[PDB]
Amino acid sequence: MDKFCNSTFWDLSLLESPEADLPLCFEQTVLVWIPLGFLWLLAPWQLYSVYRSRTKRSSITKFYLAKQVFVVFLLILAAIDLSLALTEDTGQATVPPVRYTNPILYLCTWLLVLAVQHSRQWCVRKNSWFLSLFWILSVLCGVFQFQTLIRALLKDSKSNMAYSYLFFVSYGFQIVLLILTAFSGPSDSTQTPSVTASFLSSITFSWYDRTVLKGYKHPLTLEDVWDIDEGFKTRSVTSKFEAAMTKDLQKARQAFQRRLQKSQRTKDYPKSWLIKSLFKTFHVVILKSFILKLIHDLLVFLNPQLLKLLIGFVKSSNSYVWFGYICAILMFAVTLIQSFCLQSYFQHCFVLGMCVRTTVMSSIYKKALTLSNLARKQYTIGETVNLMSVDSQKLMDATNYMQLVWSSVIQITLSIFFLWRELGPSILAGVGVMVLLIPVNGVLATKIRNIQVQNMKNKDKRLKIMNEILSGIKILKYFAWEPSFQEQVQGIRKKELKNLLRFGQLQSLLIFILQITPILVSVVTFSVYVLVDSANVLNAEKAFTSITLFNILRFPLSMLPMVTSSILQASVSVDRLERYLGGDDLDTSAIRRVSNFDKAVKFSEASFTWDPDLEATIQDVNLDIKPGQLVAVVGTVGSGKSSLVSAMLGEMENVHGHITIQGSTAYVPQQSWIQNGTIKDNILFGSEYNEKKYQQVLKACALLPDLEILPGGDMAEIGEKGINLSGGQKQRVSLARAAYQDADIYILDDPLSAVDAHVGKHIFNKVVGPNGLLAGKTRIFVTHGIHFLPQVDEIVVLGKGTILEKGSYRDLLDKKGVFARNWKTFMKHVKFSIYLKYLQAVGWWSILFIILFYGLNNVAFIGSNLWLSAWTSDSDNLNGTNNSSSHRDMRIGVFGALGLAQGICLLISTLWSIYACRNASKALHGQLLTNILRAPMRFFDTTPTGRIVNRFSGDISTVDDLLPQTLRSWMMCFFGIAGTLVMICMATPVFAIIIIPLSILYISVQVFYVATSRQLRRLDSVTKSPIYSHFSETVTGLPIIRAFEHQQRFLAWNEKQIDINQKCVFSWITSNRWLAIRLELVGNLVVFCSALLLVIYRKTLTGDVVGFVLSNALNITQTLNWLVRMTSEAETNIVAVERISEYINVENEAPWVTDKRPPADWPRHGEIQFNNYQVRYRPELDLVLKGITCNIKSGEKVGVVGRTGAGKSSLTNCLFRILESAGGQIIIDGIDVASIGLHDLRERLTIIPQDPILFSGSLRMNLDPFNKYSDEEVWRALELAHLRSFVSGLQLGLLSEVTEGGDNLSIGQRQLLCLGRAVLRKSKILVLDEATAAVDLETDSLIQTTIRKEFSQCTVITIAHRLHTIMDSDKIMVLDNGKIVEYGSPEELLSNRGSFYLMAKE
Ligand SMILES: CC(C)CCC[C@@H](C)[C@H]1CC[C@H]2[C@@H]3CC=C4C[C@@H](OC(=O)CCC(=O)O)CC[C@]4(C)[C@H]3CC[C@]12C
Ligand SMILES: CCCN(CCC)S(=O)(=O)c1ccc(C(=O)O)cc1
Ligand SMILES: CCCN(CCC)S(=O)(=O)c1ccc(C(=O)O)cc1
Repeated sequence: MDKFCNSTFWDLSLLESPEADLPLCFEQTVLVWIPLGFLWLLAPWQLYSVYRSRTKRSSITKFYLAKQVFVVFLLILAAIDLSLALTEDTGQATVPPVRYTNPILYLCTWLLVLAVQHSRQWCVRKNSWFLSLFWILSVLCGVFQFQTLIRALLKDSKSNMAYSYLFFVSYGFQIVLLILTAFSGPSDSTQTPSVTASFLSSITFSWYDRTVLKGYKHPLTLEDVWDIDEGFKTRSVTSKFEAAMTKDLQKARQAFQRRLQKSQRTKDYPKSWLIKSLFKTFHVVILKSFILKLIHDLLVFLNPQLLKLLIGFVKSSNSYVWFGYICAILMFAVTLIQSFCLQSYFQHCFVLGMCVRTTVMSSIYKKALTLSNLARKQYTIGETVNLMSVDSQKLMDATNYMQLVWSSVIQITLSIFFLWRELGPSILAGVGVMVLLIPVNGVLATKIRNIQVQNMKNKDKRLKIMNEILSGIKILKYFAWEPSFQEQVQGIRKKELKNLLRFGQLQSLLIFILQITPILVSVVTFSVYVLVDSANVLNAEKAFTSITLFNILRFPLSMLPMVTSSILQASVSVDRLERYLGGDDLDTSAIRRVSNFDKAVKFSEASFTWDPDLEATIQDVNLDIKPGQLVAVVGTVGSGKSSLVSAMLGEMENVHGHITIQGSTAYVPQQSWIQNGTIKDNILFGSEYNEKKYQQVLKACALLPDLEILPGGDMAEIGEKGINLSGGQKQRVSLARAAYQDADIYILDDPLSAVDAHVGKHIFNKVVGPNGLLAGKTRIFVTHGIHFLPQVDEIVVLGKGTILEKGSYRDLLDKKGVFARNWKTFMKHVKFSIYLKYLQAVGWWSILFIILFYGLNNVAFIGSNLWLSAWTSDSDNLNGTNNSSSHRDMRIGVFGALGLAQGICLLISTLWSIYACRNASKALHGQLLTNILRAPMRFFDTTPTGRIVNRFSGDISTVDDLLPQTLRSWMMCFFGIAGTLVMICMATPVFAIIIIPLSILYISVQVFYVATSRQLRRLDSVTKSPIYSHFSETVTGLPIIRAFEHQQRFLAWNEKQIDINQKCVFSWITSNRWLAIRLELVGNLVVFCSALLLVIYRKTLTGDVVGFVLSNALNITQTLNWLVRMTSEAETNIVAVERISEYINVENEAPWVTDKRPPADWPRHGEIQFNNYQVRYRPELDLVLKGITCNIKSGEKVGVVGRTGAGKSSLTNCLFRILESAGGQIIIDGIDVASIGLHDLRERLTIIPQDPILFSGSLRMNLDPFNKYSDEEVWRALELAHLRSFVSGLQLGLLSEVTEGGDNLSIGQRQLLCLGRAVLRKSKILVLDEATAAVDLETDSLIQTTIRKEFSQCTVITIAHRLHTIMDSDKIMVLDNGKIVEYGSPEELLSNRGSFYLMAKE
């Protein structure tokens, strides 16, 4: 052990000296076999694994050649070393055996290295963990020999120069080899760099650099985010989940069947298989993350020990200089290793969470396409979309939290043990305090969650009322109702503000508890430890290692209740998900899709039922249809024709009797379903584009005139936003899609509901007629009209869920029996300006005082640490300072006082912040709501309603929820950083200089991160939204998809969308880890520079200063990273204030009241005069009304029907001053609208909208929200509207609840209510507007009679497009191209040489 080197093996005497150097024998002994030992103990395994499983990949690039060249240079160097050693035999007496046995080992090990490097070419990771770790170990274990040789040669020791020079060259080449191994290999551009990067890069996430640079120069486009590897793509993980889930689902299903049969001898579903299956399918990543976290946790408790060693070294005045530096270097190395481990664990955990969300969403979709009818009925579209949107996120969060709920326990236990070893059994006081603080955290978390749910509900109701307000802003501005509809939502917002303030107070309390736990624990533990006994003393090692352990334990202590609460929530979410997935699949035994048969349709005594709990809807049926034969099944309402079609599709359950169907089928229902996108893609429906067939199906249907009518043309847009296509157009496009799909059989279910006579007849003749495009294709038609009955070739009559007889129209006219009576019954007819705006909303005094009080908190904290330093120092002297109860009591009291001052200052800061942010949100929403209203109608016409609704929902929610927390967190992080830096610089002022470059470095990283992160965030928001929406689109129209047999196409599309979102979210996760590695390196650099400065100045500052400098420099590693992430979040969610301020500054119309007031009756019950008028719908675009002048007398029923131009509809808009009059004005009995107010004039003028809309709520304020009319007057008003009967049958009174939809307040009721409102307005000027011919004639007759009998004395306008109801007008006005050429009564109009206008009487 010593004879083989001819030198001293171990000698601690050299170490125990100011200039210490390790013995050369041990140095060439152990520091040489350690890297070679690591290499030779694993090289066979790596070589075998690579050579056994390998492809034919092989290339020779610059890197492979360079690494091989340098390794053979190492080979040559070891060879010449051996040559020199053997030659020196005659130089000396007997060379030591080491001098000539090391070169042989180096030769063999470099041959092994050459083989390893060559073998790596087969694999895909060129520089894997083995080689990089070997190089790192070699460099680290050789730096000792390098320094020893250089130190020996330094002191003029001219001995064996050649060997030293050769070792220097070999070490330099090893350094360059490690440098090369760090670099990522050249890329094949067929895989994402995450899988082809070198081990050091994959550890340090430097392979992301390119993307970040790509984000800084130009905005990131969805094509610039690298794809994910095939491991995480939704198809692969979903297949793995299904494989590992089928067995568990079968076991749970059999157990559920056994339980049900035992109970019987709906709330029970096969459960407790989702968690088992997910764990079984992800156990590998679960284990990798668990081991990585365990290593990091065992590695996080080395920093306090190193700090204790450093304090002990500085305290001793005879300590060796060569120490201390070793402690600082070790602290840097441990922090680096721990940061690498932690970030890799985070990447593993987050990617596992994202994969869990992917597999759950994809399994949801795959189940939605085969769910049985009953299970589909048990849910709803909104609820199921919410399930996929929310429960999957809950499961992802639970996955992220499960790997941490155990690491927190390990960290707490180890930290408790180490605190015990430091401070004796007196840490139980700290244990008690910080355990009593845990149920408080749990309770606060639960209360916060409940208040958040209540806030969500209130925000939903506010969104609903806001959307209703914005949809019908037209009539709202017409009737001058803005103050009332503003006050209602103002009250709702006040209630939401109260709830939000409560939530903010609870969050502030929770964060105050988290921030004050370490201070309270420190005070209590130190006080109890000193007071419990006089023997034990508090020195700088115990106190500051204990503070470091308290800081280590603060987070996992406060992250237990949150994780627990989230786990108990995900429990219910998992139960819901596995209740959905466990529902049985739909049955296909009855409906057999036989490949080849006769007539393609056979009803083998089928008996289908909507619900087994009820009587069979249809039973004992028998019908066969020849191929190519049109069948028009008809019957009474509710007979079961729609039920018959559903049974044909197989969307219903049956008791007995199978149905045999052959060939492909197409189907169109009465309720047409339209996907999001283009009309073209709707028509193709995933089939190949064919211009000929496309043109044919446009010609066959009525779509070309509609397409030319459409604004966007063939592409245009439809769905979601769309253009609000009419029902007839939807039916037409669905019929066209069915025709294009060219199936063998067609199932038409009332596709001509909102279709006129001639157009529907043409469509039938050209599509489903004898000469239609589907002559060779059989069709089963459901119809209600009689025009198409003569064209049927096989008509079946359906009654009470049972067919009666078959036949054709010839049978109809021949039998004169059942068919005759049936037919007879049938036809009977950013920049700082935005931050300034938000802060000004907050209030400058409030932010000034918040900043001042947080600064006072940090000053108190620095004072507390200085006092602890002095308290620990007083033990070293022991020259009368101690051994007195007064001194110890004063120390304890002042320490407690400083802790209390810090606590109350921080609490005052946070409470003031909460109140200021609440006030700011209130003011911002008030301003935005006030200014959106009273805005001119042009702004509403241009901007879509969805845009303003999103501005009121999402941006206001951001401003009220995520902006205060982000700004407070930024201030917290920044003042933590400033306190720590000004407390490190208080000991060694030289450190101030190192702030100059470090900050610059930090700044650089931040900039790059921001310039990418924003974009990634945006990309996520752009791609997450479609998935959910598509799910709705594929779950509302499930019968259509099942009929067309296009299931796999929809499944593939959903998988594609999931992958497109997955790549964005994965790139975001990696960007977070990239920034975290960089900034944890910056914080670690801060702690290492501080430790080096403390060691250098060890002869000036005592050990207590080292303790309180390092114990806080160790806490800065994460604060920098979180400061940058909070800066990025503040930049991301400040755009809400930007948009709100953009919408506040919108233009406003004429003011409410312009000083001058009208008399008691502004209309003066008299005439009106139109002077020279020059008015356009929007300014300087195109004048509409030009060169018109007229005078309408009192009580005149003046009607105007000009032409098809917009000039017909302009007058009303010009009568309420909605359109500003550029030329002339309007005189009404000497009263000019120009020189008078606006809202007062609109309030006392009436108008019937052409498209009236309803306001949600009651019926009293939907009629008169101002409540300025007595209930008797309102009742009389409905009495002339004869709506008294409807409300009397409904909830009696004026305050009956009303809502949208046809359930309540049907179209006739709506028209009656509008007429009543108009007649009770009681203004002498009446303006009408009619645009729809679908209104019932009785309603028109009654409103005309009541107008003529009540409003005859009042002037009326009657803007009516129809001609058959205007001859009764007293006067008729005609306006052409914006000009009037005639004036007089209808008799005078027809007196002009005979029908000179409105000639067309039909
Ligand atoms: C992305 C989601 C998970 C939001 C995460 C919130 C964190 C980014 C915020 C919330 C609480 C903040 C922490 C709360 C307390 C502090 C104490 C601070 O150290 C001190 O100030 C000493 C204690 C004292 O001053 O009394 C270091 C920053 C830190 C960890 C803050 C860093 C940023 C945190 C973790
Ligand atoms: C929602 C997860 C909660 N966590 C558990 C992770 C295993 S977490 O520890 O608090 C954390 C850490 C780091 C980041 C980040 O870098 O964005 C986010 C969250
Ligand atoms: C949400 C905050 C996340 N951080 C805490 C900052 C105070 S963190 O630095 O990223 C971190 C650190 C350590 C552990 C662990 O030990 O499990 C987890 C997360």
